[PDB]
Amino acid sequence: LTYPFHDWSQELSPRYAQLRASDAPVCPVVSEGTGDPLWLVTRYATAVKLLEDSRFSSEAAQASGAPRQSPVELRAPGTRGDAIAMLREAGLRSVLADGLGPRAVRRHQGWINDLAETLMSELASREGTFDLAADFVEPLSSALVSRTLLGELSADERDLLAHCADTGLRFCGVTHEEQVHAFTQMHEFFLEHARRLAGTPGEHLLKLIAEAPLSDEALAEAGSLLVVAGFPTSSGFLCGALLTLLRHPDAVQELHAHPERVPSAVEELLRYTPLSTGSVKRMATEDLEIDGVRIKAGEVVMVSLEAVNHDPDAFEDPDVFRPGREGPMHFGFGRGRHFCPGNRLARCVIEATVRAVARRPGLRLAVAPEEISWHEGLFFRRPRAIPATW
Ligand code: HEM
Ligand SMILES: O=C1N[C@@H](Cc2c[nH]c3ccc(F)cc23)C(=O)N2CCC[C@@H]12
Ligand SMILES: O=C1N[C@@H](Cc2c[nH]c3ccc(F)cc23)C(=O)N2CCC[C@@H]12
Ligand SMILES: [Ca+2]
Repeated sequence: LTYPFHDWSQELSPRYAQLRASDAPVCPVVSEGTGDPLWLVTRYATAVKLLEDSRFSSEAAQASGAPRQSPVELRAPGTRGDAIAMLREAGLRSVLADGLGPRAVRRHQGWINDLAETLMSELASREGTFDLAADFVEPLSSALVSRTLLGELSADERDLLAHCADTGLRFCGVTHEEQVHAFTQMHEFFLEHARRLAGTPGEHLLKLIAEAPLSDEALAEAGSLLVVAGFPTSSGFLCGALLTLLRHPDAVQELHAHPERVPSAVEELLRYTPLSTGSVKRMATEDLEIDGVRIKAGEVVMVSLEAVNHDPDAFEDPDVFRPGREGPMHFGFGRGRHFCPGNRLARCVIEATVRAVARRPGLRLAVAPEEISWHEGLFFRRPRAIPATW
């Protein structure tokens, strides 16, 4: 069985449920991209055990030379590629909390909600249809990255970074050397500009890092991290969440009537809406055992968050979008020590988007869901456009 399963749209591959129901708690696959053997976990209970055992190491699975699911290493050649580790290493946990935590949300939620309303209001004033991907998600996610993470970017700089992320974070669709060069271009951009970006107005995280008590190569790796972790993820997820909402007008109607139910809908979108077409992954740093299956030192085990989020043993009717369902914690931000530190800002922008939609009932797709076209091969699913109208 080769990996990934080429399920580039919101329709999850049937392989995930087939492995979930199989008689083994971990299943062998082979990387289509490298030929590397890998282990794959699809059950919630097993995923909790793996992701909360620190002897399964994320950094070891990211290291140059690890068995891997990507066709190329996710780093500019000659660089370390372990930015968030390096930053927590140098003693910046405090600064990451300031730039990503509840205080950052308090600083930014005002303009984020103003911008979501402004973008939706301009679309509502247009005669004709519009594109929720290009006209709502792209400006909102670009503003999030610029104001809270990198600093003010020109349009051309934003486009270059967006292109680098779409070219480098891929299972297929580009040559290996094009994929590698995307990381080289991004790194060389931040070698030239990361310090410049820190010296602009704002409280964006890259400034906070650059002002804390770092070499240009380290600051450049911080910039590349914020692009790959913050830009295609937020844009892919907001696009997918809008598709989910547009396909559930009864749910939107309930949020319109009961705005206090929006936070529950945000959490259910994170469970229900698929994002990555690959898996979180960890290297066994010694011989380990998971639900009876031996994992030798150096072997890499992946967890599909999509598969876990749709596990019927965890969630009753897992394929139903049900805000306010009462089951366990979703896996949309992961689990354990590597739980997405962007979760506060992500939840902020997701909530701003849900509220903007819930205030304007009647918003609908201008084509059929099957006429939606998907970028093929991205790590993080994204439709090419979302034609919509009132
Ligand atoms: C402001 C935007 C975001 C920022 C700055 C951000 C930042 C990060 C960083 C730095 C990590 C690495 C943590 C580590 O390896 O210890 C991470 C992990 C993660 N992020 Fe985000 N993120 C953002 C948005 C998102 C979104 C929108 C999603 C999902 C919808 C998401 C899902 C995840 C997941 C699942 C992980 C865990 C990966 C793993 O366990 O290996 N992130 N994020
Ligand atoms: O910091 C990291 N953590 C893990 C998981 C992760 C978080 N965000 C991501 C965005 C793209 C991607 F391919 C992987 C990740 C990982 O694999 N990393 C390589 C690139 C960023 C790095
Ligand atoms: O496809 C991928 N997924 C991440 C882990 C992950 C799963 N779901 C996510 C949602 C958001 C995010 F930022 C990261 C992930 C990861 O390690 N990769 C290495 C190569 C493919 C990439
Ligand atoms: Ca190796």
